[PDB]
Amino acid sequence: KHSVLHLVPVNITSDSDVTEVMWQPVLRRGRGLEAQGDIVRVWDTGIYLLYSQVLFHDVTFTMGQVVSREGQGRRETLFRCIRSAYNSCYSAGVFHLHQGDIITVKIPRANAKLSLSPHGTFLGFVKL
Amino acid sequence: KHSVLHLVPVNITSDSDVTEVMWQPVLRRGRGLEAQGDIVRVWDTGIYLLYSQVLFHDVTFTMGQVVSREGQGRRETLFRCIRSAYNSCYSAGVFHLHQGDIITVKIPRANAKLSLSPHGTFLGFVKL
Amino acid sequence: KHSVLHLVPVNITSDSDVTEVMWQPVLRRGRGLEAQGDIVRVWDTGIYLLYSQVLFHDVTFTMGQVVSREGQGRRETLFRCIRSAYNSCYSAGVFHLHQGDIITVKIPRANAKLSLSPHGTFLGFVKL
Ligand code: NI
Repeated sequence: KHSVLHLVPVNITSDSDVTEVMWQPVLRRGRGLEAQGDIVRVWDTGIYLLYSQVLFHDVTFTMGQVVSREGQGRRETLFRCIRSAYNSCYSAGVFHLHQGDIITVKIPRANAKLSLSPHGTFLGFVKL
Repeated sequence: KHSVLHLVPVNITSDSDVTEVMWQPVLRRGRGLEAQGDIVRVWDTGIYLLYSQVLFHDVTFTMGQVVSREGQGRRETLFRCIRSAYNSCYSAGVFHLHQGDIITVKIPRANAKLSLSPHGTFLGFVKL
Repeated sequence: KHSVLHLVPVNITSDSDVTEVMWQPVLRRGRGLEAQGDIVRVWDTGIYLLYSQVLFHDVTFTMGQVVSREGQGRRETLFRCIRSAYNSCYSAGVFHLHQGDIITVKIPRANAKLSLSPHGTFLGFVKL
C-alpha cells in the first residue's frame, strides 16, 4: 500500500534573494519522508512521484518555483515551473530519491507574494 | 492492480453563477468511483491521485477550475487552478476520499466557454 | 514494483510545420517502454500515467504541446497543453497503451524555441 505525503503552507519565509515555504502535513501514510520547516528530508530510498503547485500574487516580470534535491552537498534541480495578479504554476515528475536527501521548493525572487491557502499552494509525494 | 478512472466532457452546464461539466468515462478499471453527470460519487474509501485539466476559451479577466469534495454536507476545496483566447489550466494532488463523498469540478463564472474536447478538458483518478 | 521512465531532451528537431524532441532516459525501471529518438515505443500493454512538460521561449501568439499515440496507423491525441519569453506548459493523464503503439510529443509550429534543460522540458511514464 503506497506511502504518500501531501504538504500545505503554514508560513512564507525569505539577504538570500529567495523565498521558501514552511510546510505542514495534511495527509501522511507510511513514513520515509519528513517535512522539517521549509524542507522535506528523505529517509527511505526509492522512486517517488513529486508534485508542486505554487499560487503566485506578485505583479513581477517573471516568476516560478524550483524543486531541487541536495545529497552529498551538491544540489540538482529536479524540475521547475515558470510563468510570465493571481496565477498558479503546476509541475511534477518521477525521481530517484536517496536517504539523506533534502528536498526544497524555492522561488528565486526575494519576498515573493504567494498564497498560503492549502488548495492553491502545495507539495506532495507518492512512493512508487 | 490499480483502479483508475479517466473522464471526458459530454456537455457544459450552468442563476447559480457557476459552470460545470457533465463527465463520461473513456478509461475505467476497478469500480469504487462513478460519474453521475456533473459529479463523481466516491464509493470505495481510499487515497486517490486526482487530476483535472480545463481548456478555457473566454476573454475574461480571471478564471480557473475548483475541485472540491462534499461529505456530510460541508464542502472542502481540495485544489484549484487559476490563470489571468485558448488556455489550459492543469492541477492535481493526492487526497483521502471517503465513501459517500461527492467530487465536483466547478468554474466560479457563469456560462464559461470551455473546450468539450477530450484532450483539452478531462478529470481523472488513480486509487493508491 | 512500478515500471517508470523519465525522459529529458538531447536535441530539438523540426517542411512538416512541426517541432519534436529527441528524448534520453535519466530514470528507468522495468522495460516495457523504449525511447527511440523523437518517439517512445510501447512494448508492454498496460495502463500508464503519462506526463509532459515543455518550457517554451518563443514570442509567438499561441503555442503548446500535443501528446498522441498511433497504433494501427490511425493517430489519437491523448492530451494537450496550451498557453497564449519563458513559460512552461504542464499536462498529464492516465491512458491505456498497447504494444506496438508509438508515443509522440509534437508542437504544431515549425522551428519552435524550447528549452533543452532537463528540469524545464521532460516526458515521463508510470505503469499502473
Ligand atoms: Ni501499486
